[PDB]
Amino acid sequence: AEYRNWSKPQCDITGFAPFSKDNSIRLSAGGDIWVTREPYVSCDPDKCYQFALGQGTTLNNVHSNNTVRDRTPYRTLLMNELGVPFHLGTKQVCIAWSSSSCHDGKAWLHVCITGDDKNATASFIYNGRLVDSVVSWSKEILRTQESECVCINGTCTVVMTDGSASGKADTKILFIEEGKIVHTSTLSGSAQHVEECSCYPRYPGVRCVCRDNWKGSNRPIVDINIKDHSIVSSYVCSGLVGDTPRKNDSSSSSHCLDPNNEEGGHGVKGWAFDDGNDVWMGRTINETSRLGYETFKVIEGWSNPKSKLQINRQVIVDRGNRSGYSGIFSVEGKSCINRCFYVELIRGRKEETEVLWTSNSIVVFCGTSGTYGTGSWPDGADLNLMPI
Amino acid sequence: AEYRNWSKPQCDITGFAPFSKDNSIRLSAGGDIWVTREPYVSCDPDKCYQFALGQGTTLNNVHSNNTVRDRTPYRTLLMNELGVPFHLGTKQVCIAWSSSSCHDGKAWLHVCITGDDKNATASFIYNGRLVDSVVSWSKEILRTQESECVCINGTCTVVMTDGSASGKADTKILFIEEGKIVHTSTLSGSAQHVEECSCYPRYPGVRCVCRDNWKGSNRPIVDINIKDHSIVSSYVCSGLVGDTPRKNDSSSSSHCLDPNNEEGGHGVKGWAFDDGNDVWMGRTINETSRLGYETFKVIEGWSNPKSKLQINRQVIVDRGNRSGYSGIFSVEGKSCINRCFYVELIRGRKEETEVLWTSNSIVVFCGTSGTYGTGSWPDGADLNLMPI
Amino acid sequence: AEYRNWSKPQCDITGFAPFSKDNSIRLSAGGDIWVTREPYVSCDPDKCYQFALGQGTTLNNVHSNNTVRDRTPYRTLLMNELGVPFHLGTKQVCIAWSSSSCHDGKAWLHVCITGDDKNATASFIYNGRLVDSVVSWSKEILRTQESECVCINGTCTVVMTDGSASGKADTKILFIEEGKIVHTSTLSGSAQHVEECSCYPRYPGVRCVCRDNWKGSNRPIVDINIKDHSIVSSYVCSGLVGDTPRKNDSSSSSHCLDPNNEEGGHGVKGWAFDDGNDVWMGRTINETSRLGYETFKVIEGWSNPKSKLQINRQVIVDRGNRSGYSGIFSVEGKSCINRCFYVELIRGRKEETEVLWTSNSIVVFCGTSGTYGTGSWPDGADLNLMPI
Amino acid sequence: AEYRNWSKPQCDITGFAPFSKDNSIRLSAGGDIWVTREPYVSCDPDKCYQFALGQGTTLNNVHSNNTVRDRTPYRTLLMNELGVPFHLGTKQVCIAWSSSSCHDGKAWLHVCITGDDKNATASFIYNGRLVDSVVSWSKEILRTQESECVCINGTCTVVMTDGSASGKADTKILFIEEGKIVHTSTLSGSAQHVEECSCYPRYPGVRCVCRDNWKGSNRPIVDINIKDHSIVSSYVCSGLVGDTPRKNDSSSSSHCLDPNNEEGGHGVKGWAFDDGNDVWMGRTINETSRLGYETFKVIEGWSNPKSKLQINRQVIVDRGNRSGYSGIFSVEGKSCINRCFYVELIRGRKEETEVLWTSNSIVVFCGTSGTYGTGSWPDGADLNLMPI
Ligand SMILES: *[C@@H]1O[C@H](CO)[C@@H](O[C@@H]2O[C@H](CO)[C@@H](O[C@@H]3O[C@H](CO[C@H]4O[C@H](CO)[C@@H](O)[C@H](O)[C@@H]4O)[C@@H](O)[C@H](O[C@H]4O[C@H](CO)[C@@H](O)[C@H](O)[C@@H]4O)[C@@H]3O)[C@H](O)[C@H]2NC(C)=O)[C@H](O)[C@H]1NC(C)=O
Ligand SMILES: *[C@@H]1O[C@H](CO)[C@@H](O[C@@H]2O[C@H](CO)[C@@H](O[C@@H]3O[C@H](CO[C@H]4O[C@H](CO)[C@@H](O)[C@H](O)[C@@H]4O)[C@@H](O)[C@H](O[C@H]4O[C@H](CO)[C@@H](O)[C@H](O)[C@@H]4O)[C@@H]3O)[C@H](O)[C@H]2NC(C)=O)[C@H](O)[C@H]1NC(C)=O
Ligand SMILES: *[C@@H]1O[C@H](CO)[C@@H](O[C@@H]2O[C@H](CO)[C@@H](O[C@@H]3O[C@H](CO[C@H]4O[C@H](CO)[C@@H](O)[C@H](O)[C@@H]4O)[C@@H](O)[C@H](O[C@H]4O[C@H](CO)[C@@H](O)[C@H](O)[C@@H]4O)[C@@H]3O)[C@H](O)[C@H]2NC(C)=O)[C@H](O)[C@H]1NC(C)=O
Ligand SMILES: *[C@@H]1O[C@H](CO)[C@@H](O[C@@H]2O[C@H](CO)[C@@H](O[C@@H]3O[C@H](CO[C@H]4O[C@H](CO)[C@@H](O)[C@H](O)[C@@H]4O)[C@@H](O)[C@H](O[C@H]4O[C@H](CO)[C@@H](O)[C@H](O)[C@@H]4O)[C@@H]3O)[C@H](O)[C@H]2NC(C)=O)[C@H](O)[C@H]1NC(C)=O
Ligand SMILES: *[C@@H]1O[C@H](CO)[C@@H](O[C@@H]2O[C@H](CO)[C@@H](O)[C@H](O)[C@H]2NC(C)=O)[C@H](O)[C@H]1NC(C)=O
Ligand SMILES: *[C@@H]1O[C@H](CO)[C@@H](O[C@@H]2O[C@H](CO)[C@@H](O)[C@H](O)[C@H]2NC(C)=O)[C@H](O)[C@H]1NC(C)=O
Ligand SMILES: *[C@@H]1O[C@H](CO)[C@@H](O[C@@H]2O[C@H](CO)[C@@H](O)[C@H](O)[C@H]2NC(C)=O)[C@H](O)[C@H]1NC(C)=O
Ligand SMILES: *[C@@H]1O[C@H](CO)[C@@H](O[C@@H]2O[C@H](CO)[C@@H](O)[C@H](O)[C@H]2NC(C)=O)[C@H](O)[C@H]1NC(C)=O
Ligand SMILES: CCC(CC)O[C@@H]1C=C(C(=O)O)C[C@H](N)[C@H]1NC(C)=O
Ligand SMILES: CCC(CC)O[C@@H]1C=C(C(=O)O)C[C@H](N)[C@H]1NC(C)=O
Ligand SMILES: CCC(CC)O[C@@H]1C=C(C(=O)O)C[C@H](N)[C@H]1NC(C)=O
Ligand SMILES: CCC(CC)O[C@@H]1C=C(C(=O)O)C[C@H](N)[C@H]1NC(C)=O
Ligand SMILES: *[C@@H]1O[C@H](CO)[C@@H](O)[C@H](O)[C@H]1NC(C)=O
Ligand SMILES: *[C@@H]1O[C@H](CO)[C@@H](O)[C@H](O)[C@H]1NC(C)=O
Ligand SMILES: *[C@@H]1O[C@H](CO)[C@@H](O)[C@H](O)[C@H]1NC(C)=O
Ligand SMILES: *[C@@H]1O[C@H](CO)[C@@H](O)[C@H](O)[C@H]1NC(C)=O
Ligand SMILES: [Ca+2]
Ligand SMILES: [Ca+2]
Ligand SMILES: [Ca+2]
Ligand SMILES: [Ca+2]
Repeated sequence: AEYRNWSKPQCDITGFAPFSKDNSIRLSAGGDIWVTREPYVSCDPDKCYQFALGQGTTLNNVHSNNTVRDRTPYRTLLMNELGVPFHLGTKQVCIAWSSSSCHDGKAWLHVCITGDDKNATASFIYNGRLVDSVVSWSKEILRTQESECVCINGTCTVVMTDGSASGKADTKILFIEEGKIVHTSTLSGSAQHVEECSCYPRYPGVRCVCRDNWKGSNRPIVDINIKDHSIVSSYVCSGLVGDTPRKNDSSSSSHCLDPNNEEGGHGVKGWAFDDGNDVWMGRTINETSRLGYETFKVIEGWSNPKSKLQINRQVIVDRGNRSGYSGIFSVEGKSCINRCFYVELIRGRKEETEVLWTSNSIVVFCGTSGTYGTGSWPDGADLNLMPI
Repeated sequence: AEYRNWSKPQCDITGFAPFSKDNSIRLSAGGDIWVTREPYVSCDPDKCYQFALGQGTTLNNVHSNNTVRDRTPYRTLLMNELGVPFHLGTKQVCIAWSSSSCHDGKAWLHVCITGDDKNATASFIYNGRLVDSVVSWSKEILRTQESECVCINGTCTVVMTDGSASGKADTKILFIEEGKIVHTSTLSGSAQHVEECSCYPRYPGVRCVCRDNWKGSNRPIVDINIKDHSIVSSYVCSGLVGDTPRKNDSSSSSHCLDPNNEEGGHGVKGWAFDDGNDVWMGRTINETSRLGYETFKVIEGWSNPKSKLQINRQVIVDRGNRSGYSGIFSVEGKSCINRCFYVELIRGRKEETEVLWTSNSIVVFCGTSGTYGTGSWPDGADLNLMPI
Repeated sequence: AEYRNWSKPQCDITGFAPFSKDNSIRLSAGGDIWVTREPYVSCDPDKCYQFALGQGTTLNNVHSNNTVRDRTPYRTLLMNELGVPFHLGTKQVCIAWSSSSCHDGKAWLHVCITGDDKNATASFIYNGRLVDSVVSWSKEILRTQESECVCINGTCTVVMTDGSASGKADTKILFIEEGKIVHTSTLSGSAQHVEECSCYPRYPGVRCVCRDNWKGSNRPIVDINIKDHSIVSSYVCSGLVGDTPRKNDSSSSSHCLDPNNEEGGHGVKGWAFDDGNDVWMGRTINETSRLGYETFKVIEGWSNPKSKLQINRQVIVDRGNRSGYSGIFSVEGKSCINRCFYVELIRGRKEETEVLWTSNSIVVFCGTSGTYGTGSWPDGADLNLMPI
Repeated sequence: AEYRNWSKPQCDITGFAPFSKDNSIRLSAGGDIWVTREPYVSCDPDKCYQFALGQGTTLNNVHSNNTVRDRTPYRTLLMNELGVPFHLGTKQVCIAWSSSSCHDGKAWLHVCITGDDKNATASFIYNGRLVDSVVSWSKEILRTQESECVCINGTCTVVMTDGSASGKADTKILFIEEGKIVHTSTLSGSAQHVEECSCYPRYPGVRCVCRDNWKGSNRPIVDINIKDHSIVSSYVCSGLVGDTPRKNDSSSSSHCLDPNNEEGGHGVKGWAFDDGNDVWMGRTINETSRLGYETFKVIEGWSNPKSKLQINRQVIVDRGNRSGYSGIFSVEGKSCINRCFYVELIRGRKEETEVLWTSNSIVVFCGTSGTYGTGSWPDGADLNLMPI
């Protein structure tokens, strides 16, 4: 086994093909299935895995009441092969109410954060063992990606944040070799508020598209230089913006360097990637809530903040159906690196009041250089009929 | 690992021996078992796997109501080792309401079709990754085999159909190397309506026996030339015909080149294979519904459309018990290639009204050059007693 | 991987140590566990597996009513690693209401019999594929060991029986190389009625200790010569006899060559093995029913039919607790071949009327050259409290 | 594969980071989960496993009533990968109401004790086979560690005890090569009562920190010389003592050689390890019951029995939440050997009367040379709402 370098060009992408779907909530009406949220996908050189943060309970279980909360001592990172729903033989790979995972070509890293809000601990687990950990630095909800980290030549990078969700926070980028933190660069450049980064290998570096929870409905970009540890940051130029809430398409605007100051408060985790000067990007369909999910290409969307020329739109989840977090993951082909993305389909509280729980299922699409048609792939559980 | 070529002669077959049975519906009265249909078997060089299309629900689950429908966004391709029933730790290998799978000797291909009726997408998954996809070409329920595809020398072939179920449709044969569509030949020859092909390696080519849903109760044959991509087609000569509905044995007739025009409308998926000039073939026992299942040899049945000389009959499922789809799969021995076949045992709606669901179990027999006796191996669930 | 030869001496045995126990019925009061009977153990070169014949249902399942019957089309051979109870992810390795399994050092053989009483089929499955089969020869319940077969140098042997359970039957010994029946020797020597053999490698041959269902409460011995295919047969000399029913210890007698004619009708599957001129043997404690289970050494018990000198008695299951079938299996050590034995703990009908079902759990002991103490290891389920 | 020697220095430890947590009791309110106690962790060269002693029942199961008892014939040693909760596909690796496990680098040893109180049997299982066993020597509850054993150069050592829990007992240390007892040294040195040792490799030997159930609330130390089989023993000097019950911090005292005679009766399993002349140690927070759990360093705590200088305290389970047994396990890094520890979170009878059962979940922390913060990680099940 050799370390992954991802030193191959990015695949031609004409859009996305369906890849995976676990029907987790549907199964949980007649089965023992974990309550989760903040799911994500990452893949060893052979095959893909689905991760999520458990609420240390199954759905049809008294302990699923009030699983709307974000941080309890009972949350663990779940890990299965992709398409195996989180049943009772699912391995909890660490304790975590915030996490990130990646495989360097030899072994799995996990970055798992748990403990007190005001004094959390991040654990660094590599190859079945604990190799390091760091305390919260700013004593305000140390947190990380909720999607895959990225390793080049055996140096893995991950973005973490400590501080305010609605003010200046303290974001850092760690470099990790075999579970050992070998460096920490602090955030730099024009990105003002950075969270839940969706990162992908862009040889020789790593690129991330994050969530601005403060004053931006455009999404921050973070550029990580793996060799000299330098950081740069900015925003996705595209005039059609990827966060939620946001303004409508006719009213929205963006800026390559600053938050747009348009319904900037709050956000949702999401993703984008460059294709020459164009941007591929997913986003919720409904501008203010986590309803529906779409992907498209914005032509000149990576370089031109006035550009609002979308082509190749796809509905992933129709506008009347709930979506949630989404994020990138990268899969190596024979000749190129593909881009795929998962979407968290959230069900339950607070938005749906028919039940007491909050859970999710997932749907997963992958870059394609072939052709594709249309559809919608929602959660499809009936919360009127579920465990009363 | 080397690519499979199947460059070995076909085994002497004197009939079929019992191989596998999952009792899926019986287990589902006291267990968490998936609702499925369109099951099938395919085997890597070591061992066999059972696939089926899930309805994204378990049987004892509110979501099993109305699982009679064919295409929902919740259907996925299920995959276990043969004889492991589809429990909750079953891997969904892709999203699909129509599929085909095969192993080329190195890795698994899956061909998974999902999305809108009038604009479906076929995804091509090889070795744990998405390598290609194609849109529906005729915008009318792009669909495929519901049984194993076939790979020779690392070129896999699969038959797909788009268009009318009861008129001229647009059938194509794809050639796939490592998940990449490297060619598409369109259907040619005398076969007029072609669906749900049951294909097997017949070195140096591939042979398929399909379902004529339009004007034929005799079954179409499709001959696929793997090297030059040429296609030829015709029908199973045998005067005892393999589709259902059909006429009775005294009234039936057939034709080597054309549909017989005898209760041709509709059909059921099924299979046949040549043995010199004789044909081995399975079929439902009841001429008009999916009740019972039998296999026999028709002597001269491959070359002579007037020949109705059966020998070596076996009852697989007795005439008072429900059957369903059936299909071939091919297993490599030390010196020869064996032919085996699975039978879908369908239970529930519309035919059985005691429950609200529609599911299936499977039974699997294999070619034998030894001897065998008799029996019947039905589903054996009591739908009067099941999840009310 | 090389074929097993078992060309090592038998381990010193001073008695038996506890090895495994699955608590199958206890677990099945709060879990999805298979209904089984006729369980057994066999081991690949690395590790041990537990097999049993399923009733194609779980215990807490409507279909468990009337599982007292021996042959239904829903019975399959179950296979797990030893100590994993038969849950829903258990693999059914073939269809079978009678079976035998062994590993030759390279791959697993299974011998699986199913179908009509008066015309059953035995399937021979090797290395994940069907290689052969034979019909019933005497058209009266073709049946086999219900415990492991034995392979030396890649020739596996198995004992099968067709005919009367209470008269002369037709017993044969098959020789199988890679799933292919390469010879059939018919039973010969003084053994008059032979069933459910418990066989073990006794280099250069195989030795078996069977059940006389007709006129003998002493147990038949069958000696299988693997190279020239010759058979010899006789009975376990020991004056303390191993079948059930039997006479009491003060009244019993035996004979090295003939059935003893003492409560000979019926029997239970069981086992014995030679140790110089002494015999190690297990048996039910209660002389007339399947209650309790004991093991001991009878000094001179292998050569002297008048000898009733037991030493080293161990209670495995105390006399007030149900037992059932038992059988040998052989495990290779660094320098010697060990002998271990499993015991079927039967619960339910007809004997226990509190429930409608018939099932079993297992307990497994192994030869030891160290020391040991005492105890009892029954089923331990409360049938008064179980699934009403 | 080579034998483990652990010939690497012990890792710098500044405290402990969170590693694993199974939420076993929480899951068991809506799932089929085993009733356990006496859990523990041990790891093969690749990855970690969680063991526990089952009560041969699941929690939501009639047979969970009265699982407060310590020794029944239904208890087995459970084994999963760490973080997989004990579901129904969990392997029982042997019969046992007392056990110890370790991997020598090639294969697993298990030491499993079961049978009559006054005549128990220890079975020695190596590499999937029974290699040895010993009887109880003093006929009074032969028992062992309830945590991992230790192997150096293919010689594994384990500490066992037979005799009184509240008087002089007969403790021995066995040496085991490939499952074969190759020597037995009897306990020697100043340790007066020794139980449930927590052992770790301290090249070239093994060191253990045990429980004095008789007259000591300080913990015994046992030093095992692997090459010449010599034993020495004494007590943990530290003035803050690790057993429970114990006196408060202001009143407690200790002694390097003798039991302290302070609430010495009874105890709880626990652990400690040297760091120069300082001791790392865990213990319950509440001085008299198994409530809370803390770890700290006592400076000079290994050499100075008057020293009560703790630094680096961590709360693992807060003082209002139940704890239980805890023990060490050792994990090999690139350059050093790490120390990790698990904590049994006991729920149910006798202490909690809301239910009839007694079970546990686990939480697992590992040595870290990085930094960490704070929290509490209790069981988190609501016994008011659980299976009534
Ligand atoms: C079968 O499935 C395929 C693949 O999904 C569909 O083909 C896609 O259809 C979508 C939807 O219309 C196309 O996406 C749209 O592209 C528009 C581009 O406008 C034109 O300009 C280019 C010039 O380069 C021309 O080639 C082309 O003819 C276009 O006319 C955008 O304007 C669209 O955005 C606008 O519409 C959407 C709603 O549709 C709004 O929400 C937006 O905010 C905005 O106003 C959109 O991006 C897509 O490009 C097609 N892709 C491909 C690969 O062909 C088929 O439509 C479908 N067939 C059927 C029968 O359903
Ligand atoms: C134990 O199990 C074995 C194996 O299953 C059975 O043997 C088979 O029995 C079947 C059923 O009869 C045989 O199949 C039939 O073959 C007939 C051939 O007719 C004769 O011609 C040949 C000349 O080559 C002679 O060798 C032979 O003696 C025959 O007499 C066909 O005519 C049959 O089809 C007709 O009957 C069936 C109903 O049975 C109708 O549904 C058809 O539509 C049609 O009218 C049929 O194909 C089979 O060949 C036997 N196989 C083998 C390998 O021996 C035993 O019968 C069974 N024993 C018991 C006691 O149950
Ligand atoms: C701890 O556990 C150990 C191991 O299980 C026990 O030791 C065994 O005890 C049994 C039970 O008594 C012994 O088995 C018996 O052997 C008798 C032999 O008689 C004597 O002859 C030899 C001469 O070679 C002397 O060495 C020896 O002292 C004997 O006195 C048989 O006669 C017994 O059979 C009879 O008794 C049983 C009931 O016990 C009846 O059911 C029979 O039908 C028959 O009448 C029996 O076989 C065994 O050999 C011991 N084994 C070993 C290895 O030591 C301990 O007893 C136990 N300790 C406690 C306190 O429980
Ligand atoms: C974020 O999380 C970190 C890591 O958990 C916390 O830092 C630890 O805090 C604990 C709790 O106070 C410290 O442990 C304590 O150490 C004391 C040592 O006293 C002084 O002496 C040294 C000299 O070497 C000085 O460096 C240091 O400044 C100390 O002032 C002990 O006296 C303590 O024991 C006593 O207190 C506890 C209750 O706290 C009692 O139960 C005891 O019985 C006893 O009376 C204790 O051991 C620990 O060392 C810190 N560790 C590290 C690595 O920094 C932060 O507190 C936390 N931050 C927040 C905001 O929560
Ligand atoms: C589910 O959890 C909610 C939230 O705790 C419960 O409602 C609370 O329960 C407390 C204590 O019984 C009440 O006094 C409060 O009125 C509730 N608090 C809040 C903030 O709403 C509720 O009881 C639970 N429901 C079930 C069915 O278990
Ligand atoms: C199972 O599904 C059927 C089909 O949808 C349900 O029957 C329909 O329900 C609607 C809305 O309640 C009714 O208005 C219609 O009369 C029914 N439609 C058709 C086409 O039959 C039925 O309610 C479901 N049954 C259960 C027990 O859930
Ligand atoms: C369990 O199975 C038994 C055996 O079939 C059932 O009893 C029979 O049922 C038939 C048809 O209802 C009756 O007419 C007979 O009197 C019974 N036959 C025999 C031979 O006993 C019984 O109904 C089943 N019990 C349950 C609870 O399902
Ligand atoms: C749980 O087990 C307890 C302990 O055995 C049961 O209580 C005993 O049951 C016996 C026999 O019925 C009574 O005579 C005694 O009074 C009880 N003995 C003791 C020592 O308490 C109890 O019945 C069981 N409870 C349930 C719900 O099964
Ligand atoms: C702590 C701020 C952060 C917002 C950027 O909270 C996230 C918001 C969430 C959200 O917007 O859905 C849910 C996430 N589970 C949560 N993470 C944690 C650890 O609380
Ligand atoms: C779309 C036409 C085709 C008939 C040839 O339908 C098949 C018929 C079926 C049938 O005859 O049972 C059920 C199959 N699930 C269905 N496939 C789909 C995708 O609908
Ligand atoms: C068919 C005769 C044979 C007795 C030797 O029956 C066995 C007796 C049994 C018994 O004595 O328990 C149960 C076995 N399941 C049964 N096997 C079959 C196939 O019926
Ligand atoms: C037999 C004495 C020993 C105390 C040192 O008992 C242990 C005490 C226990 C305890 O203090 O919790 C529970 C353990 N399961 C038990 N082990 C056995 C085998 O009984
Ligand atoms: C978006 O979401 C909210 C959720 O309740 C809904 O009320 C609103 O109508 C939706 N808006 C649009 C424009 O679809
Ligand atoms: C065939 O199937 C139908 C199903 O209801 C049944 O009514 C009919 O009697 C059967 N016909 C024959 C000839 O067996
Ligand atoms: C043996 O078994 C039967 C089973 O009911 C019982 O009645 C009888 O008392 C037992 N006999 C002896 C001698 O233990
Ligand atoms: C310790 O435990 C007992 C358990 O009931 C409790 O009553 C007591 O208050 C606790 N003591 C302290 C000092 O916390
Ligand atoms: Ca925002
Ligand atoms: Ca037709
Ligand atoms: Ca008999
Ligand atoms: Ca004590």
